[PDB]
Amino acid sequence: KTTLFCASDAKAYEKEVHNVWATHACVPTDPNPQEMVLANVTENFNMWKNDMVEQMHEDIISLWDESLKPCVKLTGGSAITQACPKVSFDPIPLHYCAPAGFAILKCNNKTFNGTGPCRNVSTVQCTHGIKPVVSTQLLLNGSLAEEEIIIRSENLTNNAKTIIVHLNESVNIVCTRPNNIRQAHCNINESKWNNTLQKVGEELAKHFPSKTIKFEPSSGGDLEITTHSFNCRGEFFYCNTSDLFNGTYRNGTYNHTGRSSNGTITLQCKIKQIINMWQEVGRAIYAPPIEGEITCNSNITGLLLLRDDTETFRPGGGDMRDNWRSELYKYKVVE
Amino acid sequence: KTTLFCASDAKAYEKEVHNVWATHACVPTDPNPQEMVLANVTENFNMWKNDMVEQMHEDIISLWDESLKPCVKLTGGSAITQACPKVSFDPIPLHYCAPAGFAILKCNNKTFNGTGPCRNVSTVQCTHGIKPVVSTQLLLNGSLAEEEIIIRSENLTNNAKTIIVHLNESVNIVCTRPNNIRQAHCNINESKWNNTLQKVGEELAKHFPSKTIKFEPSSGGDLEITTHSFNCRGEFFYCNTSDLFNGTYRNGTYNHTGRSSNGTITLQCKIKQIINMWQEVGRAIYAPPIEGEITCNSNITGLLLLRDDTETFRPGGGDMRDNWRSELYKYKVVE
Amino acid sequence: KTTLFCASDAKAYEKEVHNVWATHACVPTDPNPQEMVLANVTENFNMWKNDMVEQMHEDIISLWDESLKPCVKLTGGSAITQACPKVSFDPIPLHYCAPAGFAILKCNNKTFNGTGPCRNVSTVQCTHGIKPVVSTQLLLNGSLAEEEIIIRSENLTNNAKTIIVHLNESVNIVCTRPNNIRQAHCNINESKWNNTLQKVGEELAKHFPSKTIKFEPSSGGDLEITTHSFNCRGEFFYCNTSDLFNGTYRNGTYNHTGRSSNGTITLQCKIKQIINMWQEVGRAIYAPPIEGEITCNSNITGLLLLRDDTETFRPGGGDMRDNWRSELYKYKVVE
Amino acid sequence: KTTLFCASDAKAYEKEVHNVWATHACVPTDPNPQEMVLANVTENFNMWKNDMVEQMHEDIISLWDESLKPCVKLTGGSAITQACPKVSFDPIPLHYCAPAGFAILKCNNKTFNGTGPCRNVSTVQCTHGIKPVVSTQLLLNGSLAEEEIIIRSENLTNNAKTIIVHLNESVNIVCTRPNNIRQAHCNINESKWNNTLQKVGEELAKHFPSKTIKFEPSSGGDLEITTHSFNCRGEFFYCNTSDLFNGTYRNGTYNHTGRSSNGTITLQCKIKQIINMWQEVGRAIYAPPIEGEITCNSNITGLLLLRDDTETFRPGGGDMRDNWRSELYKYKVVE
Ligand SMILES: CNCc1ccc2c(c1)[C@@H](CC[C@H](O)CO)[C@H](CNC(=N)N)[C@H]2NC(=O)C(=O)Nc1ccc(Cl)c(F)c1
Ligand SMILES: CNCc1ccc2c(c1)[C@@H](CC[C@H](O)CO)[C@H](CNC(=N)N)[C@H]2NC(=O)C(=O)Nc1ccc(Cl)c(F)c1
Ligand SMILES: CNCc1ccc2c(c1)[C@@H](CC[C@H](O)CO)[C@H](CNC(=N)N)[C@H]2NC(=O)C(=O)Nc1ccc(Cl)c(F)c1
Ligand SMILES: CNCc1ccc2c(c1)[C@@H](CC[C@H](O)CO)[C@H](CNC(=N)N)[C@H]2NC(=O)C(=O)Nc1ccc(Cl)c(F)c1
Ligand SMILES: *[C@@H]1O[C@H](CO)[C@@H](O)[C@H](O)[C@H]1NC(C)=O
Ligand SMILES: *[C@@H]1O[C@H](CO)[C@@H](O)[C@H](O)[C@H]1NC(C)=O
Ligand SMILES: *[C@@H]1O[C@H](CO)[C@@H](O)[C@H](O)[C@H]1NC(C)=O
Ligand SMILES: *[C@@H]1O[C@H](CO)[C@@H](O)[C@H](O)[C@H]1NC(C)=O
Ligand SMILES: *[C@@H]1O[C@H](CO)[C@@H](O)[C@H](O)[C@H]1NC(C)=O
Ligand SMILES: *[C@@H]1O[C@H](CO)[C@@H](O)[C@H](O)[C@H]1NC(C)=O
Ligand SMILES: *[C@@H]1O[C@H](CO)[C@@H](O)[C@H](O)[C@H]1NC(C)=O
Ligand SMILES: *[C@@H]1O[C@H](CO)[C@@H](O)[C@H](O)[C@H]1NC(C)=O
Ligand SMILES: *[C@@H]1O[C@H](CO)[C@@H](O)[C@H](O)[C@H]1NC(C)=O
Ligand SMILES: *[C@@H]1O[C@H](CO)[C@@H](O)[C@H](O)[C@H]1NC(C)=O
Ligand SMILES: *[C@@H]1O[C@H](CO)[C@@H](O)[C@H](O)[C@H]1NC(C)=O
Ligand SMILES: *[C@@H]1O[C@H](CO)[C@@H](O)[C@H](O)[C@H]1NC(C)=O
Ligand SMILES: *[C@@H]1O[C@H](CO)[C@@H](O)[C@H](O)[C@H]1NC(C)=O
Ligand SMILES: *[C@@H]1O[C@H](CO)[C@@H](O)[C@H](O)[C@H]1NC(C)=O
Ligand SMILES: *[C@@H]1O[C@H](CO)[C@@H](O)[C@H](O)[C@H]1NC(C)=O
Ligand SMILES: *[C@@H]1O[C@H](CO)[C@@H](O)[C@H](O)[C@H]1NC(C)=O
Ligand SMILES: *[C@@H]1O[C@H](CO)[C@@H](O)[C@H](O)[C@H]1NC(C)=O
Ligand SMILES: *[C@@H]1O[C@H](CO)[C@@H](O)[C@H](O)[C@H]1NC(C)=O
Ligand SMILES: *[C@@H]1O[C@H](CO)[C@@H](O)[C@H](O)[C@H]1NC(C)=O
Ligand SMILES: *[C@@H]1O[C@H](CO)[C@@H](O)[C@H](O)[C@H]1NC(C)=O
Repeated sequence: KTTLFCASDAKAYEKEVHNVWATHACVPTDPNPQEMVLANVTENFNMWKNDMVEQMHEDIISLWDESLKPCVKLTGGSAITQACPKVSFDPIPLHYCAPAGFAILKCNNKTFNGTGPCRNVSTVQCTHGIKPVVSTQLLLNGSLAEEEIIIRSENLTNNAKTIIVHLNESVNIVCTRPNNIRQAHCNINESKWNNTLQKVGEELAKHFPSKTIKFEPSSGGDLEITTHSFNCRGEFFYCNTSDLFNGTYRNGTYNHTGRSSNGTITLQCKIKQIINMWQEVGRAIYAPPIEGEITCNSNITGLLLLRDDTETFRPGGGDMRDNWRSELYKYKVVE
Repeated sequence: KTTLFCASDAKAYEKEVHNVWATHACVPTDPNPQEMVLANVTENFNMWKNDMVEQMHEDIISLWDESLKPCVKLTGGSAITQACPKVSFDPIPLHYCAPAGFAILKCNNKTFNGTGPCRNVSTVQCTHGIKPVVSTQLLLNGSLAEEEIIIRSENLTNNAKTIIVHLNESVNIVCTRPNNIRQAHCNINESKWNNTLQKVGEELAKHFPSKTIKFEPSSGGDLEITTHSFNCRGEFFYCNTSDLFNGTYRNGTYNHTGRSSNGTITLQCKIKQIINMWQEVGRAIYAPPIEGEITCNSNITGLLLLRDDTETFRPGGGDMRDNWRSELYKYKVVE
Repeated sequence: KTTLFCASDAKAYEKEVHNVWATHACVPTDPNPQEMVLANVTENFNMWKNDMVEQMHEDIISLWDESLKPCVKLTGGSAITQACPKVSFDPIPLHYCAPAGFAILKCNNKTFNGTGPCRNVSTVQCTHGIKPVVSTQLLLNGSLAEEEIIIRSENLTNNAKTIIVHLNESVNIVCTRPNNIRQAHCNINESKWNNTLQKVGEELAKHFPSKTIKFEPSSGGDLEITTHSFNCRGEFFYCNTSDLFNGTYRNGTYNHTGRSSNGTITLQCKIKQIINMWQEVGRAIYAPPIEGEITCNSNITGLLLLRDDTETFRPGGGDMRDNWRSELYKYKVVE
Repeated sequence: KTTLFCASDAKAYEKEVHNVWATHACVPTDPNPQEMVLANVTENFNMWKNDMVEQMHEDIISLWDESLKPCVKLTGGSAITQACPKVSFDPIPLHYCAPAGFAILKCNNKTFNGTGPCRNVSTVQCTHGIKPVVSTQLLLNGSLAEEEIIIRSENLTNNAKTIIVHLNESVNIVCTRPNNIRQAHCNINESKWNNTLQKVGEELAKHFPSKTIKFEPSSGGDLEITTHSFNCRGEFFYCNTSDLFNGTYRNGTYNHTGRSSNGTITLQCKIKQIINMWQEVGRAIYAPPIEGEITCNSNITGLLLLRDDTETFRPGGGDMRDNWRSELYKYKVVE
């Protein structure tokens, strides 16, 4: 254990809130990246017991509390008011770094599921650039897997633990509230979603080799988890995924049961002002949306699922630590 | 430097907030105190750089935070609203104690002014019972000097430094909002205040030997310090002292120039709901006062003064550290 | 996170080194403990991330450095020598206690594994009496589980994580060197060992589907961990467990295949002077053993195991922090 | 509050013990000296409450414990023996450095007494090169004030607080045991000492504006502080200063009353093997001196004085943190 520090390519002249946070919170990044390969050493990792995740989680909570200040923050019977201006919000990469006396070991196995022994490992000073993208159900703007799709989970047997599906080919998603000021929509290409959900069904079938693999929507919870919720240019998008997690993989082949038009799935979305926070147990009230075309052009790079004759997988999330684990699985800080 | 702990006679059954906080934060007072005298040993004390004061200060800050919750708390544009019930509020004595391996040296030189060598020292484990009374200008319900009045200051030649006047006999002040509901008043017996300012002028004259001494009201600043402000029964009293600090000591003889009637000085008071906090920079808003007759009967045991041919002294205070120093002056925690 | 203090009933007249250390380092035990029970609760515990264990670890390191002074201590090629008298050495219980305002919550579910939620928790200010017994492989003189033998592990699937087996009924082990001066031996009743190993195999079989469950001696490494090593009356015993951790649990029955005679397993032991320290990475050299009959009559109360068709368990140990966790599986410092 | 790191031009091939400690304890100094000057800015410093002093203190304690091992070390009833080889001993400069996310502000006021506000401040990453020279009474081989001679004290009215006299012109002292094997002597040119003490009396008279300034020898105590004690090439010199601190500054002129011969003051020295340690309380016993001619040619750069019709000043010291303060007064560590 230690206390890592962050490095970023943030610019002090920029008024984007990730930049403004990182300029006072993190140190300039290193153009001199030294990495030492060692093929004979083998080390053990547990991405689900990684304290880098806790440190980044606290850092990102700080980022949001200093950047996305709500008009009202309701917590523990208390109500906190403050100025809630519209801001320029677009996440930037953050590197996490070990101080003197410590190193970060990085697993070089491209098929590593994030748990157990990795026997090609290198030593580095900082992780790669990580954008702190808060979202659920879908992981956006992450890093793709270099080889095959990877299924990660602390206990695939345990239906309560979140499953992280690490994709190897990105799936583009475009969400837009165009120029009702709270109604929006996302567009996704049905063909790419079809083939990536087919190969995800294959990878999931290998861990469930008399079991049909079904994809169905979230059954219940707060709207933040029953929809694809995320933040776009400052506004809180809640996008219905009934037509996205909706299909069946049986006998090696995927059939999509959700609904398209001219080859595209469109999710209906609402820009909400009352938010159930992820940083703590409480609610946050923001100002109505800004004017004009609000669009985010993101890459789906991962999935957050929960498992329930056959096995059924629904979208999940909510604990943004899982978001940070999707990217910090390779890393472990050693002395 | 060590972490001290508190000890009190707080009762588990008492709804009064000091008792409630002490049942959870302090231990019961040792009914078998031990004190060992060292009459040949001489040790150096400095009441103005005493870590015991910082410790008691933080203890009382959290006492007030857990007990006297305001309806609104405003810190530079940010407003926290909570439940603000009326509570029962009567300060109880607190003893401060060193853990194992540490002791508390107590200077028993009844002449001691707070700084320098003390030659009659002793060793205890805990201080005497100290009521944490939050006040300006007047020190209430403290413990009196044994022989003559003591004048304490970090640096008498520095007019910015607060002077603490430690009285050897107490002046009774009775303060009441009787049964506009925010109007109250305070009665002081003018002959006792006469004699007290007489001999305080004597003792200050010794330190400024012509220089006719002059007592005058506070020059300016926030209402909390320009008045005798205190808390009685939970309500915040602000009482004008322009008739109380109003005199001239000249040619060894005292001269009170404030208005009086039937031998008693009466201070006009307001119960205010908007407060400038002492714990931190900010404002605190409380509920309208409770119904009925609100009375506190206190012993003025000390004065807080500021010095501006002739020397003029005006009531001061504000930094509650000085309130604690008025009682922690004769102690020092040694390993 | 806080600084706890120890309590003991050490007596100042005792020449025994645990007493000598505790009288100077701990406070007399308080004789009316109020276990404030509660019953709508669950709080999460993690015996494998517990600051209590580290503070106890540091205090025991200090005790051993002040009490069991080696003739030589070699640390990083640096050799410091000092007086190495033979001392009276018999561990005494130490209660650990939270200071003023902080509490120790305690889980009373007597099937509680050590990590996860707990449901019948009380509150005290001090733990029970814990004797700091330093040993490997077998835990001695601990507290027994009341109901059933419990298996504790940071992660039962990571073979590299130490497994603690909290036993139920103590197995008496008697270790002696009689009146070669460094040759000793220890007797264990083989029937009770067979019984206990059957129960341990039963519960490890419910934790591991149902492969045959073999017990084998320690792989390799320093003698301190390859043997049951402990300290008795100051002398360092290294006892061979090859005829002890040696059986096969198959068919729901346990078959012991270590050598016995007349119904007793006897381990062969050497008393050593050169010791690989547990407090630090270094070596200590002690004096030749004392004259006379050196024997300890101890209760095996727990086991320290390591896992590698079938699963094999071997005696582990080495990190005395796990010895502390076995009696602080816990409790918890709370405010 | 942070943990600094050192930086030295030490050589990994020099057997000199400061070099050998600094190659395994320090990083290389960098020709990266980016000084940042900020005149608008102005900050508060207190050279007497500066954690850099304590961090350098512990570092130098570590160096001495690893470099000048005594044959015998007596502390608290315990006696520790180790090899005590004669080593090559010559202190080298050490830079102290704030890690990433921290900076070191340095006050560029050349008249700064070390306490209060400084209007010209600059930020760098590391202090200037500071030789950790352990001595009493006279500060050796340090940095010189750039304009006037500076008087430093956390309280000049408290006679117990050490006074540091920062000289602007260095006074040469040559100490030698030539080729009784423990008899040595120091030569100091009497006229430069005459001028140095006259201007020191001038500054002290400014701060004591009557008060004939009188330099007298140290009253009493351990030999370490009643003499100018220091270490030269590994040997512990104790040199008598009764002919050094022995003069009177009256009506603006200084008269040296110390015994002089041929215009040079000669201090008699003993090389001692039993030393009262400065690191902790206890004694340390070293081997007899080496053979040959043992000489240090040093620059007196400051004084350590203590104040008793007049004011008397005697040489003092013995808390090597004051030695560190004489160089670490300019600096303060910031986030
Ligand atoms: C089986 N799953 C367990 C599960 C389920 C739901 C939730 C958690 C855990 C919490 C995580 C706690 C964290 O670990 C503490 O640090 C969190 C509690 N907080 C409440 N108010 N309920 C709650 N998640 C959120 O509400 C959340 O993600 N909202 C949100 C906002 C903005 C955006 Cl853009 C967004 F995409 C999402
Ligand atoms: C020359 N004098 C310096 C001086 C002057 C005024 C004041 C200080 C210092 C502060 C002390 C800071 C402390 O040291 C930090 O811990 C404090 C700042 N805080 C603000 N909001 N301005 C401010 N004092 C108060 O406002 C205060 O006493 N109010 C108060 C309330 C209730 C009761 Cl019953 C009462 F009797 C008093
Ligand atoms: C897979 N297991 C990991 C493993 C393995 C072996 C060992 C550790 C860890 C260390 C623990 C370090 C500690 O955590 C730091 O505080 C310790 C290192 N130290 C060295 N010299 N090698 C080393 N254990 C010991 O050597 C030890 O127990 N000896 C000992 C003496 C007297 C008695 Cl009576 C006794 F019963 C035992
Ligand atoms: C009014 N003055 C207070 C005063 C007075 C004398 C002394 C202190 C304080 C201690 C400082 C404690 C430190 O702060 C803890 O870290 C120290 C205690 N230690 C003992 N054994 N008495 C003791 N000083 C020394 O003995 C010392 O300097 N010897 C020494 C050796 C080698 C060399 Cl070359 C040298 F030039 C000097
Ligand atoms: C991940 O791989 C390890 C082996 O390296 C295995 O023990 C574990 O069960 C795997 N987990 C999943 C979810 O595949
Ligand atoms: C991604 O992984 C799948 C297997 O899950 C594989 O079939 C596909 O070819 C991969 N895509 C690549 C390597 O571009
Ligand atoms: C550690 O890895 C195991 C598998 O090796 C995994 O099941 C578990 O979720 C991980 N985290 C733990 C046990 O805290
Ligand atoms: C996962 O959970 C199952 C049952 O919930 C359990 O048998 C297994 O030991 C757990 N851990 C793993 C598979 O690492
Ligand atoms: C998603 O849409 C379907 C149909 O439009 C609806 O039945 C479902 O309740 C919606 N879910 C959410 C979370 O709005
Ligand atoms: C899949 O989508 C269709 C409409 O597109 C909907 O009727 C159906 O219920 C969905 N499947 C679910 C919710 O399991
Ligand atoms: C993903 O990245 C692109 C380009 O940086 C950006 O336009 C988009 O808004 C991002 N999506 C999210 C959710 O931040
Ligand atoms: C307090 O006593 C000390 C000790 O002599 C003295 O130096 C100081 O001036 C005194 N201060 C006051 C305010 O009396
Ligand atoms: C209080 O002190 C004054 C001197 O300041 C003295 O004249 C007076 O008699 C004292 N009163 C007592 C001791 O009651
Ligand atoms: C210094 O000591 C004097 C008397 O001992 C005291 O009045 C003063 O407050 C102390 N501190 C200073 C001058 O900063
Ligand atoms: C006290 O004040 C005087 C002038 O106001 C000043 O000379 C002195 O340095 C101050 N501090 C002390 C005496 O500690
Ligand atoms: C106190 O009252 C007088 C007259 O009654 C007034 O001049 C003065 O301003 C008042 N001071 C405060 C602080 O209210
Ligand atoms: C003293 O009190 C009178 C009222 O009785 C007032 O007029 C006078 O201004 C006061 N003295 C001051 C404020 O200095
Ligand atoms: C002082 O003490 C009396 C009696 O204990 C009490 O009535 C009064 O309210 C106290 N004053 C303050 C300011 O607490
Ligand atoms: C140092 O200068 C400050 C003014 O910045 C002054 O307050 C302090 O008394 C001075 N101290 C000494 C020892 O000269
Ligand atoms: C050193 O300072 C003294 C006064 O303290 C001054 O008279 C002398 O000229 C200075 N020497 C220099 C600046 O070289
Ligand atoms: C200083 O020393 C010289 C001899 O080197 C002597 O002649 C001179 O008078 C002395 N001056 C003073 C002021 O003591
Ligand atoms: C220094 O020398 C003088 C006379 O030479 C002597 O009286 C004094 O005691 C010596 N000081 C010490 C500390 O030995
Ligand atoms: C100064 O030196 C002379 C001769 O060395 C000595 O007699 C005198 O006592 C000294 N002054 C002191 C010790 O104050
Ligand atoms: C002072 O520096 C010189 C030159 O490096 C050196 O010879 C001498 O030993 C140093 N003095 C001390 C006391 O270390």
